[PDB]
Amino acid sequence: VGNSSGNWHCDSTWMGDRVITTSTRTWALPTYNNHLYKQISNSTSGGSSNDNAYFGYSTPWGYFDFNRFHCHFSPRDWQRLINNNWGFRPKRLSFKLFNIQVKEVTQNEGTKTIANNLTSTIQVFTDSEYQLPYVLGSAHQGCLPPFPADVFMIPQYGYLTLNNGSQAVGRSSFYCLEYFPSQMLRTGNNFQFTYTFEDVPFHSSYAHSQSLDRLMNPLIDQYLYYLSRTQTTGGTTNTQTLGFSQGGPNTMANQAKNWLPGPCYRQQRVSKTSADNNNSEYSWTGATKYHLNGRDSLVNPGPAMASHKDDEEKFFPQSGVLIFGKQGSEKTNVDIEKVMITDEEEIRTTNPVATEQYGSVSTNLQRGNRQAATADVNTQGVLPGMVWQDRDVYLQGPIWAKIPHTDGHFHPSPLMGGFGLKHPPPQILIKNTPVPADPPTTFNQSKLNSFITQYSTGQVSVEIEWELQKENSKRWNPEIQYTSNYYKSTSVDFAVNTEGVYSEPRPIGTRYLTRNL
Amino acid sequence: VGNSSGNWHCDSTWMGDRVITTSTRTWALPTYNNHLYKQISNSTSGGSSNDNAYFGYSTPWGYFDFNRFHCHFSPRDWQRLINNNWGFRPKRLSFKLFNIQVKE
Amino acid sequence: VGNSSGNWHCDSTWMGDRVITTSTRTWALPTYNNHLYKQISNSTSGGSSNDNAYFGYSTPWGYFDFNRFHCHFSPRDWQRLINNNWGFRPKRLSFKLFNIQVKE
Ligand SMILES: CO[C@H]1O[C@H](COS(=O)(=O)O)[C@@H](O[C@@H]2O[C@@H](C(=O)O)[C@@H](O[C@H]3O[C@H](COS(=O)(=O)O)[C@@H](O[C@@H]4O[C@H](C(=O)O)[C@@H](O[C@H]5O[C@H](COS(=O)(=O)O)[C@@H](O)[C@H](O)[C@H]5NS(=O)(=O)O)[C@H](O)[C@H]4O)[C@H](OS(=O)(=O)O)[C@H]3NS(=O)(=O)O)[C@H](O)[C@H]2OS(=O)(=O)O)[C@H](O)[C@H]1NS(=O)(=O)O
Repeated sequence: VGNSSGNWHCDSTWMGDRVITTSTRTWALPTYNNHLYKQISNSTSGGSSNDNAYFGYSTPWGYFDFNRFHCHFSPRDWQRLINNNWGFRPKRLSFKLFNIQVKEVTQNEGTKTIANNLTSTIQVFTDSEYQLPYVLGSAHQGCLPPFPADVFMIPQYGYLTLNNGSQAVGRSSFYCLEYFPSQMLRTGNNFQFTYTFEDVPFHSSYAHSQSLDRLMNPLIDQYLYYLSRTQTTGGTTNTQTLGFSQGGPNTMANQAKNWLPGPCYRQQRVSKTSADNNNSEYSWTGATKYHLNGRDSLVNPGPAMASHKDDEEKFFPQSGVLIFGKQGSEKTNVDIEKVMITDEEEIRTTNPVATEQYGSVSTNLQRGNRQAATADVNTQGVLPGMVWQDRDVYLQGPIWAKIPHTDGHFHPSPLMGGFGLKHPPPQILIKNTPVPADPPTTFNQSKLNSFITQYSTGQVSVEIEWELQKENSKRWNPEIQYTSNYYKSTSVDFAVNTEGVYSEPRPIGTRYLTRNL
Repeated sequence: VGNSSGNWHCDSTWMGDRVITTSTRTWALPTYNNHLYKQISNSTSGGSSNDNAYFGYSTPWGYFDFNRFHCHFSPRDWQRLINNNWGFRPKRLSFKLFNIQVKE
Repeated sequence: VGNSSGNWHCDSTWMGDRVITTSTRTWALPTYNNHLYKQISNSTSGGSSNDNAYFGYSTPWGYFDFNRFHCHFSPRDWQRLINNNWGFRPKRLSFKLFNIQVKE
């Protein structure tokens, strides 16, 4: 009661090959659903179409979500990681919950009184067996804020199950979170928890300096021929023939290659200048969307592909990018100066542009009378010989995602970026233990529905150790570093304004340093 | 005062030949009879026939009753016990009372 | 000649983490192709289209095929495996052939 449970550690430590980023924050937990598990469906949320239909449950539990890069790295630390390392991956995590206070608010006569209840507890358990629906990795809100000065409130845990419209099917499951071994904590008690990440590939935080279709020696020809000429060129009567040429420094497009660009699933190309777009509502009609059990879902951000070709910054794939929102930006139909559209153009070297055909394939058998026809390949699954890069990471974006427990998954790297994990950091769930108001003086079999209004607060630390892969570039000229532009501004970037509101002006990725292909 | 007395264990463990079902709950105890032992009879409850006649005492004490199968088994655990076993019987019990608060 | 070669084992054993399903059966083997290897083709089977065309050989040999789940599991054993386990895979196999009689 009169002794702190922990201290405030919120700094990074660089040990050459690794970096340990600690981050403490203050949280607040209200009582959700008034301590009840309520069944929710698309009909309770005000009904919807069949594509938006759902069936799940709300629970009285809140959960901690530190699955974003800005909860761990400061804008400076991120820049020191982005400009010097070629890859990075997390090694171990260490979550701690302390300095717990369970305040009891009693609203009597318009006058609000908040007093601490020293004997009240909170339950907090971590599902280490992944027996509960994993909700993190869906890019939801409620993360430790990016700025350490502010306090956040803990999001409410709710899960979904199978549905047939707004109804439940036979296999729909109901999970009671009270059926797990929680750990009651009064003020004075603390919660410590450690976790060590499985072996996941380093995140390639570099761009390639060579294009996958220009990996030859521009001074030498090949010893391999290709159909160069099919028709004797002129006379007056040019006829059918067969001429073969050797690929050379002038026919780089016709040369023979060993590899192919990564897979594709074509996207619609919209312009940031609305005057260049067709005047129709194609936000849903012209979108690329997978079909699953009769209902359509937006492929967004979809698999990994370049945003635009050379010199076309104005164009972005309709769904193929991560769009973050500037500070304070609303929720609905916000305009384009209220969001920050990421630019995945550094992978145009290996991955095909999201808004263009993958290739062209012959669709018939040319003959004396039939001539050579060809089609455009919009969707192209992997093939032996393909090579591609994964989506970037974004200091504001997600860190990991749980690889779904299926018996088949190809290249389980999350489409939103990050590290795909089969055993991701577990979900730390926490709620305020109910404290009933004065019960009747005569026995009533009915469950007590009157409770003492309370909420808890306290601090939370999260230490993560990251393994780095230092850059050993033997390049001669200088590289492209991330730098704060030297020009004078009204307010510093990644700093608080004159009202104390912290804001991240732009989305920072990792691909700055270059490397050969 | 500033330290919990116990934790929340409410799950079953299956060890092949036995199953241990734990179940934690939160209770509330009011003051009964205003701390008095009162003599009760069928006449105090508003009289009755001779078949419903009685004579007993009310006490200020409450009592814990976990004598029902649903206090221990969840509908799923009960189904896993009902579909696979031919018989079952209880072996040992372990009651615990903690995190006590006496509000005024 | 006057002594059996083996016994009839045809039951399953559940050891918690694994199940051993034994299954004995009686077979009969006739003489195929009259002891000859004959070349067969779609034309010998009465000709066909190009999609059904083939070329292979018939042999005088028979072969044992226990590649079906019902050769090992009984409808009850299969239900006891289907309702309680999340996955299963085979670990080892043990084939035995006995009590041979060559009737003429
Ligand atoms: C939409 O369908 C319609 O059009 C399509 C094509 O148009 S499209 O692509 O724009 O959609 C037609 O489909 C194409 O043509 C089909 C067809 O004509 O039947 C068919 O062609 C393939 O098979 C044909 C017959 O082959 S056979 O082995 O079954 O006989 C074939 O044409 C025949 O060529 C042979 C040949 O050149 O050998 C001819 O045989 C003659 O010569 C042989 C050898 O000559 S030699 O000198 O003696 O050595 C002799 O052995 C033979 O006795 C002799 N026959 S004889 O009767 O003239 O005496 C034969 O006569 C020809 O009919 C096609 O080859 S080709 O030579 O015509 O180029 C062959 N395809 S190919 O070789 O890859 O070109 C296919 O289904 C299809 O082929 S395609 O090239 O991909 O287009 C479709 O039939 C038509 N149907 S419709 O809409 O209902 O009218």
